[PDB]
Order: sequence, then structure tokens, then C-alpha cells
Amino acid sequence: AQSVPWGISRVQAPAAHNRGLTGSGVKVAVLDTGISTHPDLNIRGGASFVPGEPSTQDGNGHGTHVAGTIAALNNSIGVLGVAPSAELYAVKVLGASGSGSVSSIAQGLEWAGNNGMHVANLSLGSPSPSATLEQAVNSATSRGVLVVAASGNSGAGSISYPARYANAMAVGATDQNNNRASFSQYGAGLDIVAPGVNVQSTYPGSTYASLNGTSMATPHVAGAAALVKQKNPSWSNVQIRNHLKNTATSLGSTNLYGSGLVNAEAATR
Ligand SMILES: [Ca+2]
Ligand SMILES: [Ca+2]
Repeated sequence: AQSVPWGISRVQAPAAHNRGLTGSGVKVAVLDTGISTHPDLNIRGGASFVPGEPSTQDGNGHGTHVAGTIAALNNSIGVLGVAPSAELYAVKVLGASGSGSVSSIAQGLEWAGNNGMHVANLSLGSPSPSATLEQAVNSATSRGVLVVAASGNSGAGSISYPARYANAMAVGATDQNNNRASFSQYGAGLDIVAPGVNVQSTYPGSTYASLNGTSMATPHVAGAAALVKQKNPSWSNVQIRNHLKNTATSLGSTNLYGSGLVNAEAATR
């Protein structure tokens, strides 16, 4: 029995799936704590940039969780991703403890840019800016990667790095009411929002678990981008990012919500 988590249908991925759009041929890199082998996931490759954890398997559960929001397989078990046919690559830039260095994160993006990744998912952040990080962001961007990052969970009216950088697509979190979740950082650089409360997904030990955060919202956007990329194979990172924003559902102030809630139905139209 397969269930469709609420944010998947909130963003209207099924509407897109019903038109032949599943993210097929789109390469998506998850820069996180790894992705564990799971019966509802198809991991195509990856690398680890965490000294001391040479494997890409997830010792934390955070990346496995994020990954399933993007691409949990559409079959008869578990859950369902926004882009269930996306090619998923596990890029480990965060250790088991759930933290990493800017160095490891910048190496992951470098890797993404060098390996022709179309979308990079960075459900991570820091309140502090990093010149290293920023350059990596910009580099992956000129290599044609769309970088999608979490705004953070401090609840403050200013967003984290790298989401704050012009070249990153900053994602905030909404609740089932289509209100901004209290922890969701907002303000300048915020581009769009997505479901980030009680998000059910894939978890290590072949199970499913629900989490809260902008980390959970980000992957709905990364997925949404793969759907559009499949529909418009000639579009660049910028064209996708703008189409997403242009087709989002307004939810109120752009200070709080940026463009509004991502809408994969409106976007693959
Ligand atoms: Ca499934
Ligand atoms: Ca931004």
C-alpha cells in the first residue's frame, strides 16, 4: 500500500505525474548526511566529502528523509516523491552527527557542477556567511546546476547561508493551513515556500518517519524543478527558478513567503 504524504499533494505533484512528468532523465544531488539503501529509493551514485565516513550511506536519517521527498519510487509501497523518476545522487557533506564543514559542502557542490547535476538540494545552513561557500554556490550555478537551499529554522526575519546568496533558491516552510511555520526563517532572499510540517518520508532501516523543518520544505522545490526540467529540457537553472516563482500560489507578504507556495501543476502546464 503506497500513501501520498500531504505536502506531495499540497504541491500538486500527482497532477504533474498525470501528464507524464516524473523527473525522468533529471539528475538531482542531495548534499546532506548520505542516503541509506531503501526499498522505496533508487540511488544512482554519489561521493562523500566527510573524512572518516567514506561511504554515502546515511548514519543520521536526515538525507534519507530529504531524498524520499524528492524521489520516493512510485510503486506499491511506502511513500511517493515529487519527481519519483529523478536520478538521485547521494552527496555526503554532513556527518552522522548531522553537521559538516563549509569545505565539505563546497566540495560537494564542486562535485555536482563537475558531474552534470541539474539540481542540487541543500537542506542545511548557517547564519554566518562564507566566502568559500559562496564561490562554490556561484561555480555550481555557472555549471548549470540549480541550487535550492533551506531558509533555516530559527524563526527569525532573516534567512541562512547559503540560501541568502542570490544564486541559491531559498525555500521556507508552510503548514497545512498554508501559513508560514513558526520556525521558518523569512525576509530578504526568500524565494518560495513549500510544506514543511509533519512531513512523512523514507528513513533508514527501511522505514518511514515524519519530520518538521525548512529541510523538509526544500526537497519539494528541488523535485518541482526536476518536473519542469523534464518538461523543458532546454531551460537553464535561471529559467526554471523563475518559472517556479512565477507559477507559485501567492500566500501573502513576499517578506514571509517570497513568491508563494510552489505549484508543480501550474509549473508543468
Ligand atoms: Ca513508493
Ligand atoms: Ca536567495
